[PDB]
Amino acid sequence: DLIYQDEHASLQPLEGRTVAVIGYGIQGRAFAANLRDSGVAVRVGNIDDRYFELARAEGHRVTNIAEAVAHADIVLLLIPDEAHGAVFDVDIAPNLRDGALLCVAHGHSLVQGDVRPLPGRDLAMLAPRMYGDPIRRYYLAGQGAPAYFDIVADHTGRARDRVLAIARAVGFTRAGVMALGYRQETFLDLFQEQFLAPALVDLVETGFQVLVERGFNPKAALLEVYGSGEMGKMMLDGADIGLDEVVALQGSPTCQVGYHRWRGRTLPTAVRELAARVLDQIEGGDFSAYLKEQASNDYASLDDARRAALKRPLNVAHAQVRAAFRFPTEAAGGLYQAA
Amino acid sequence: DLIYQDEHASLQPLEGRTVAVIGYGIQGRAFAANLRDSGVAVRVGNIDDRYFELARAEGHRVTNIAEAVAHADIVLLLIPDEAHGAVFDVDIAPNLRDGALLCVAHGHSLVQGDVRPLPGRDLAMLAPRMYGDPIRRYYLAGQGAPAYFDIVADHTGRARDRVLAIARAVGFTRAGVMALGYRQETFLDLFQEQFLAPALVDLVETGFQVLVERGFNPKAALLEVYGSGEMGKMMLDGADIGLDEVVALQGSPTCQVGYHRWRGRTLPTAVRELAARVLDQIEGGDFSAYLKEQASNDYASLDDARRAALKRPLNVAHAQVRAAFRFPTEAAGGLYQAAQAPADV
Ligand SMILES: NC(=O)C1=CN([C@@H]2O[C@H](COP(=O)(O)OP(=O)(O)OC[C@H]3O[C@@H](n4cnc5c(N)ncnc54)[C@H](O)[C@@H]3O)[C@@H](O)[C@H]2O)C=CC1
Ligand SMILES: NC(=O)C1=CN([C@@H]2O[C@H](COP(=O)(O)OP(=O)(O)OC[C@H]3O[C@@H](n4cnc5c(N)ncnc54)[C@H](O)[C@@H]3O)[C@@H](O)[C@H]2O)C=CC1
Ligand SMILES: C[S+](C)CC/C(O)=C(/O)C(=O)O
Ligand SMILES: C[S+](C)CC/C(O)=C(/O)C(=O)O
Ligand SMILES: [Mg+2]
Ligand SMILES: [Mg+2]
Ligand SMILES: [Mg+2]
Ligand SMILES: [Mg+2]
Repeated sequence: DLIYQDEHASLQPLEGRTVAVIGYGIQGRAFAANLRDSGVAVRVGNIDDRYFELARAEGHRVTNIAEAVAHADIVLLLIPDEAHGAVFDVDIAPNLRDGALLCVAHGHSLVQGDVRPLPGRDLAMLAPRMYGDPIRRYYLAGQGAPAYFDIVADHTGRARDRVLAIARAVGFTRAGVMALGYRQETFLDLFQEQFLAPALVDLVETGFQVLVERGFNPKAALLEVYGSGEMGKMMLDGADIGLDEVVALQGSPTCQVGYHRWRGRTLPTAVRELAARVLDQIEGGDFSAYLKEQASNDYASLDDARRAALKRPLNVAHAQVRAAFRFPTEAAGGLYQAA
Repeated sequence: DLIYQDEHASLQPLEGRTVAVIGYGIQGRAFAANLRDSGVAVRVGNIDDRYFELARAEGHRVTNIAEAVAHADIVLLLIPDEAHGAVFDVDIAPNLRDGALLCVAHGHSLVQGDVRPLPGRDLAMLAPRMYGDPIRRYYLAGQGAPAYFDIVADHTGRARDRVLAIARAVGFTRAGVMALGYRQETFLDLFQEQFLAPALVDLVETGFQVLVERGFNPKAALLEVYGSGEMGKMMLDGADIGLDEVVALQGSPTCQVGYHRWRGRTLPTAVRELAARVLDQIEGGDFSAYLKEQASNDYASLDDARRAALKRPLNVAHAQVRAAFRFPTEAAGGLYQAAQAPADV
């Protein structure tokens, strides 16, 4: 494996260059904020929506996407994946300067051919393994989250150092930036979203529902399965020292004996089988077809799913617990303004 | 529900009283540290092992258990649950002053009858919903983790305000301290440890195993299922705003569409049926009998299981990833030393 940390990257390739951040969403806002604080010239390209106004409110040079691209040496396409094709064809490809670098943060539009190499230009993936708020918070604490990168097309022969310069400016090299093919990244990322995340929340919810059914205090049931923060602390500490090691170090002997009674014994064969079926849906194009249908509406079906999830017993209990118990938080106002 | 925060508790009941922390392990160290920093007279009772020397290194007044109890108004029994019976019979019961309060941090020894009410004395549970390091880190940031409490025996009639005074001094009232019966706490706590924690790690491990079998880069597989910290951040942010809400707020539309394709649909009935089986084993005494067997030869079988778990593919991959990728950590050196705060803090 090729893994790049700060010792393996430099801001030198960004000297005298302008980065156009296309989109000012979860990733775009974090990239724009960290690039600016790292002393990189940055401008934002965005359509006429609330994100345009937010970028203006946070002191950025904001224009339509075509104008941002026409005035940029490096272009980061940080909008939803189903929107890449139309924005690439209409706004990006006609305005991308000779020798300019275009980056995506997910392989999906590359796999589908909605973003393609252009003669005379560079194309890459820099895919963070983290959502925006923590990328921003880590950055300000002198920390970073991991990322994967791939050099898809390199006309200039300088794409690798320019991609890794962006990665250093945004903080990912403080953890590590590993070479991984855009196709593998696509399938791996979608697998985490479609198998692991829903199975994890379904498992937490199953614990909650069995306890409430069996006559346990619903607030206490919600607190134990995640609401206390304990199970989240175990998973985040586990990223540092190992999940079994969190139990060995931090668990009472009562806890450790119970945990090891059931470790490797809790799940039916159906879980491993579902994992394989989800990968079949991803690798074979079935999920990509489903996503295209879901987007064809401005995501009307997703809006209905989001609203329905808030009515589930776990989420009704969440609101009751959160109103009754203070959770440790840090103030987020002004997080994305200039340091 | 009865939920106490800082405005429902005071340190007044600890004025002129001494707290004996019995044990200096995961909970004992956090209780002793937070009590000292809250200005409470605290001493540590411990056997002759490494924890005695750690308590001394960290600046505490340390003695054997009998001596600590004989000189205390409030006694916190923060040693492993299977050890409560012998220590209670030999060291605590003969030395507990008239009107003293004994507290446990888990209901198990009360359920088993290894710790019992004593004439003229108070007995309570104060059970943190968190392990020691976060209790300590939260305390130093002016924050706390939740706890459950129960008043089991109240000779004095002042047990409730003394238990909540301890909870305020240690930080739990900054989140909330809720009344919950010691028997319910026991079964609920053991259920989290025996169903939920191993099922969560088994699921992460299953994701890792299938990805490696299907030809994915093992470091990348390990990072996505937990190693990046992303899934832990989602669970911890989820504690604040809700788990479905984290996806709605922080997920790309691609992520949200994929998540909601399977949300509420991933698990067959065998999972909730196994959860009920674990609860049956807990409620009916089967786990309690297993625990007593396992505590034989000082938990020899658990030592074997711990060592064996380090060599599982997930943990071999963990070591490879953690050597290749830097993870954001905060320095832990001196975390449990006295923490004098400057004017700005
Ligand atoms: N959300 C995350 O934390 C991560 C996302 N990514 C990738 O980063 C990229 C950005 O995703 P997010 O930041 O989550 O998206 P988002 O949902 O936050 O995107 C909002 C932004 O997209 C723009 N936008 C939306 N529809 C548009 C359209 N039709 N035409 C032009 N602009 C449009 C909005 O104006 C706004 O600036 C995606 O390729 C995603 O897969 C990868 C790593 C993590
Ligand atoms: N570990 C945790 O974060 C939590 C633990 N608890 C409860 O807190 C209590 C303490 O558990 P932990 O701190 O995890 O235990 P631990 O494993 O850290 O206990 C170590 C301490 O116990 C003492 N000890 C061990 N065996 C002994 C014996 N035979 N006689 C006398 N002292 C002995 C040691 O000298 C040391 O002071 C238990 O009742 C546990 O259920 C409840 C909430 C969370
Ligand atoms: C990793 S956590 C579930 C261990 C800390 C905790 O809350 C307990 O009840 C215990 O250790 O017995
Ligand atoms: C809760 S996390 C898995 C969402 C952030 C993330 O890593 C993505 O790949 C995405 O949003 O598309
Ligand atoms: Mg991702
Ligand atoms: Mg426990
Ligand atoms: Mg517990
Ligand atoms: Mg994604």
